[PDB]
Amino acid sequence: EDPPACGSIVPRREWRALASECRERLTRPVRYVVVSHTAGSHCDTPASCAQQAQNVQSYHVRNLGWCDVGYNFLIGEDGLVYEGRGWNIKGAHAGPTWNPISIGISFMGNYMNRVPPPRALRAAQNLLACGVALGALRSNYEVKGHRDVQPTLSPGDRLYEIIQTWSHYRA
Amino acid sequence: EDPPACGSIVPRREWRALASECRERLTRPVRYVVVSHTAGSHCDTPASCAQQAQNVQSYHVRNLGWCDVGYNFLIGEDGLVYEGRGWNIKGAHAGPTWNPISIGISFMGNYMNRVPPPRALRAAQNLLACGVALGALRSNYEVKGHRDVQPTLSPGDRLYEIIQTWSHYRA
Repeated sequence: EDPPACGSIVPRREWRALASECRERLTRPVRYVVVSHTAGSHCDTPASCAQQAQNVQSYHVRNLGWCDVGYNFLIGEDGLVYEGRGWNIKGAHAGPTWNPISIGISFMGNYMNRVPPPRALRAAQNLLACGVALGALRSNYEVKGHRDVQPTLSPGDRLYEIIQTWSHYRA
Repeated sequence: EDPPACGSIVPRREWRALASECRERLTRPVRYVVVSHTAGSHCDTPASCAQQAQNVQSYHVRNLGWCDVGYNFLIGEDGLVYEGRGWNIKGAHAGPTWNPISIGISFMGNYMNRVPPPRALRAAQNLLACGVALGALRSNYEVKGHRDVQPTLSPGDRLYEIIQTWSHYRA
């Protein structure tokens, strides 16, 4: 209802989220940031992307039995960031090694043969700064591709080549 | 050499902006911020908003013969900031008293009957703290309504009513 934080981040409630049940929390400041893709439906507007946020959560919650959507945060091709578990709650995105020691951000869509727009890329890099600001992220935080931590195609071939160029990226 | 940026803003190049002919600079840091509306057509998509910025810039340049779009920054219902004159360049939005000592933020639309969606309000508010971060605005900056410093409905009653509630607003 009332958000005055960085990253013009769409709040759980603005995208009609179901409430988290998650309790495990991250020991801050976190060092690792894991970039993924939903491998789900792409969305270019905030109407579409809020619905799409709902869809990802619903599947993780109703279907996979999870306490909440698995991603710390979700990025839409509308250029907005979507709050999931947020800065404090341990995510479920990178398996047991990398879930507790990292934050996971997920681009909404499959980027194997697509590239995401600059706005979405910005929204992401902005998100990371905002996290270091709030001391959620270590100043010298490191960025990993989902596929650098787990055997997956996530975050997609095209998106993966983008993030290799980032100053904070480590393979 | 200066370290990394703040905020997420749709650059001029990206919303297909004509080049600026403006040379007059503002004196950093800037004490004031004036909030207007376009009293124009609104847009809830990155795609339609990028067009509306064009249309506003266009009218300002082509019909009014201004050096650029008047406002330093524009806000889309899409939840994105759209770059105008930016931080360092005096603008054309609040007349000669106010134009030399203020940043002018317009919301793309007409907020007389409609309200702006929270993603808009979030963007604007975040932008302002970026200004502070960067040292473009003063830490003790001050937000003003357009109607507060000229005889205008702008930024519109609904929006006016809202911006009054902000922490930095001084009638």
